[PDB]
Order: sequence, then structure tokens, then C-alpha cells
Amino acid sequence: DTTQVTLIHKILAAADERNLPLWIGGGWAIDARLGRVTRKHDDIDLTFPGERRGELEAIVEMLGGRVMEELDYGFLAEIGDELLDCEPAWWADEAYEIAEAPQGSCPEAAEGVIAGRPVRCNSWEAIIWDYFYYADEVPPVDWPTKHIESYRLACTSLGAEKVEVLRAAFRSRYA
Ligand SMILES: NC[C@H]1O[C@H](O[C@H]2[C@H](O)[C@@H](O[C@H]3O[C@H](CO)[C@@H](O)[C@H](N)[C@H]3O)[C@H](N)C[C@@H]2N)[C@H](N)C[C@@H]1O
Ligand SMILES: Nc1ncnc2c1ncn2[C@@H]1O[C@H](COP(=O)(O)O)[C@@H](O)[C@H]1O
Repeated sequence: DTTQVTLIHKILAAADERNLPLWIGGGWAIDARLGRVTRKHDDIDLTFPGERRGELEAIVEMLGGRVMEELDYGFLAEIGDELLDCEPAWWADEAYEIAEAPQGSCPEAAEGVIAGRPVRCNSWEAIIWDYFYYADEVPPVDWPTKHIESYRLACTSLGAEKVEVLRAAFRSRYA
């Protein structure tokens, strides 16, 4: 969506004004790290400081949107027709961390680009990590192409050995 790209800019601009860091996650995070739009994305994934949820909600409402229901891992919001999938991160020692995610999931540096603009986005490890859950719940043979090819891009970018080490950590933690 041209709509999603512009909505991302609008959200980040509003967050910047509030000195509120926000990380782009999921599909858009992959494209941000690649610096190229590769794929339609169902929604916009956001990671936010859990202790400043109120400020994110205010941004959403400022933009004519609304906060919808709680999710198992965060909350859902909406601007126009577009859905915002929002997950909190919490201050660790010198960075924010998503609960039950790899260390370094919310890097301070803006390490991606969307439509020429630098953006904060979740790490490759954090991105990959969520595919592990997905694989436990949905047989990868039933994954749509949009998710399959994005997963493979992430694996290509991170490297096969690092992915398998991360998978081992995932399996071990949840066994
Ligand atoms: N960090 C711990 C959590 O990791 C994963 O959640 C991940 C969710 O599955 C992600 O949501 C995605 O998957 C959900 C379905 O689970 C879709 O409804 C949603 N549109 C899609 O973006 C969401 N965008 C990020 C979140 N980390 C696990 N599925 C649940 C776990 O509690
Ligand atoms: N049905 C699902 N169950 C669990 N995880 C999912 C599901 N769909 C997507 N995901 C994960 O969430 C990430 C972000 O999805 P998206 O918001 O569609 O970009 C994907 O890259 C997958 O890792």
C-alpha cells in the first residue's frame, strides 16, 4: 500500500515529535532493512515502550484512528482501514527488549529505510524469531507465499548457522 508507507511516515513523525521511539516490525521491518519494498503487507507492526503506551494511543487518535482490542502479546489499533499490530518492549539494561524475544530485538540505531527515510526496526533475529512460533502453529506448507519468501529473505540476510542457533534457543526455551 502507498497508504501504508505514508501512514508509517505519519506515525513515526508524530512519535519523533513526542521523543517516542517506535520500532517497525514484521514484514515492513524486513523491507526497511533491505531498503526496498518487496511484498504487500497485511498490516503495520509496531514495537513501543510498554510504559508509554498512552503516548502511542494518543498518536493513533491524533491521526483519526482508534484503539481496538487487546491481543495476547499487545494490542490492536486502526487508522482508516489499516490495522496496527502493537507489541510492548520493556527497558532492560541499555535497551528496550520485547518479552520472549531475542536479545537486541530493539536496537537504538535506525537500521532500516522506508521510502528514503531512516527508521528504527526490529533486529533480524527478532524478525526470524516470530516465524518459529508461526511454524509451530501452521505447517509451513500452508504458509502463503508472502510469508514464505519473507522468511527466506530473513534467513538469507542473517545466515543459516545463526538461524539454526536461534532455532535451538527457541526450541530449548519452549520445551
Ligand atoms: N514476543 C512474544 C510473542 O511473539 C509472537 O507474537 C508475534 C505475533 O504473532 C505477530 O503478529 C502476527 O501474527 C498474528 C497472529 O498470531 C497476526 O494476527 C498479526 N497480524 C501478525 O502481525 C506480532 N506482529 C509480533 C509478535 N511478536 C508469538 N506469536 C506470541 C508471543 O507471545
Ligand atoms: N498466523 C500467524 N501465526 C503466528 N505468527 C504469524 C502468523 N502470521 C504471521 N506471523 C508472524 O508475524 C510476522 C509479521 O506478520 P505481518 O504483520 O503479516 O508482517 C510474520 O513475519 C510471521 O513471523
